[PDB]
Amino acid sequence: VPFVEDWDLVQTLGGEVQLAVNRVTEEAVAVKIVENIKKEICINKMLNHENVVKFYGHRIQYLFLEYCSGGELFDRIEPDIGMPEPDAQRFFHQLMAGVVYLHGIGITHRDIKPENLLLDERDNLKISDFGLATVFRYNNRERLLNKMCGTLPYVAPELLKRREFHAEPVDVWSCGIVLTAMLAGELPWDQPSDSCQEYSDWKEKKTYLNPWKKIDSAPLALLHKILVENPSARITIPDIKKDRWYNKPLKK
Ligand SMILES: COc1cc2c(cc1OCCCN1CCOCC1)Cc1c(-c3ccc(C#N)cc3)n[nH]c1-2
Repeated sequence: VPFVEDWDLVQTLGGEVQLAVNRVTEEAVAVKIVENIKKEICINKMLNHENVVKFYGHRIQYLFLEYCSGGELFDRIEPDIGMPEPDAQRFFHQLMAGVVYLHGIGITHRDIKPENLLLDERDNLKISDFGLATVFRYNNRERLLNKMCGTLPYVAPELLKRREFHAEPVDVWSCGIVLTAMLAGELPWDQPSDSCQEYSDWKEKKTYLNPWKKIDSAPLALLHKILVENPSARITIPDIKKDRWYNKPLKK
């Protein structure tokens, strides 16, 4: 069929990311216009999951990826408010399904945040941007990480304190910060350091302060298990799936 290979760039989505529409079929795709690029394409070619942004191919580098019409999770969070608890729980279930998948194939995202969490037409959460992602398990052998990656309010404390650390508890921590943002509409600290008063207040269990005062006791008990400073004592995803609020039936 002629012209099915022609795509029209209609608007900027956020190098740059552009919404491209097929001339013939009117199918929409997101086009990412860019050592690190080669790894991103290689990691993207491994991915196939319902809660991970689809990769269609590559061809200046033009990465062709899934268009998510619901936009960013970031824009569903009302500043200092958050969102209804049942929406946050459903998005958190979908985030865990995505993270379990990635960890299962030995990939760590390393920059989980609401800007990188996209929503399709049915508001299904999709993990996006594997530009900072790396392989932490190969030939069933785990590789400890040492590189500084991520966004300070979402990074786990071990990344700032230790020379080497396990990949999986780092992504679990960033997921607990995303959960905090969804339920309170605010980030708890600039970074997880003892010099940070908000971080020190949390370790001292001062949950009568913001953002914790806005969060119900059942999701707050989950956050007490995720935002644990020692990554060896931090709750794992199999145990998050057993948490009481995680399995609480909720409706608006
Ligand atoms: C439907 O709207 C959007 C769709 C998408 C994005 C942003 C979108 O929203 C633009 C932000 C507009 N906001 C309005 C209110 O507040 C200011 C910003 C970004 C994006 C992507 C995407 C796919 C893959 C990657 C990678 N790597 C990066 C981005 N796929 N689909 C979309």
